[PDB]
Amino acid sequence: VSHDDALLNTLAILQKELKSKEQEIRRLKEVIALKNKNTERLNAALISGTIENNVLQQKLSDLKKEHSQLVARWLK
Amino acid sequence: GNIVSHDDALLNTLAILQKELKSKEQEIRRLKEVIALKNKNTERLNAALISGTIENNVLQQKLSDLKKEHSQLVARWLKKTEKETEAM
Repeated sequence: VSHDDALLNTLAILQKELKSKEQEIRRLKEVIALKNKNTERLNAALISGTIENNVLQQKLSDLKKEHSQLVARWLK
Repeated sequence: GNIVSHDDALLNTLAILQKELKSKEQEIRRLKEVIALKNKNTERLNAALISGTIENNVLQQKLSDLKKEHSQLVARWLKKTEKETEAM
C-alpha cells in the first residue's frame, strides 16, 4: 500500500532472526563446554574401570593357584 | 536526498544483515557438527563404560565367591591338621 514498509518489515524479521541466532551460538558453545566436562569424567571412569577389572582378573588368577596348591596338600 | 539518504541507509543495513545471517548460520552448522561428534563419542564411551561396569560386578562376585570357598578349605585343612596332630 505504501513506501518503505516492505523494507521495514523485512529488516524487522531479519533483525529478530539475527538475535535469535546469536543466542543459539552462545548455547551451543555452552553445550560444548558441558559435553567436554562430561567427556573427561567418562574418560576417568572408563580408565579406572578398565584398570580395575584387569586387577580383579589378576587376583582371581592368583587365588586360583593358591587354592589349587592348598588342595594339593591333601596329597601328603 | 532526505528520504533517499534514509532508504540508502536501510538498504545498507539490510545488505549487512543478510551477510551476518548467512555467516552466523554457517557457524551454527559448524558448532552443531562438533557437538554431534562429541555425542557420537560420548555414546561409544557410555557403551564401553556400562559394559565394563557389568563385567566388573561379575568379577567382584567371582572373586568373592572364590574367596569364601578358599576359606572353607583353609579351615577344613586346619580341622584336618588339628586332628592329625592331636590323634598322633
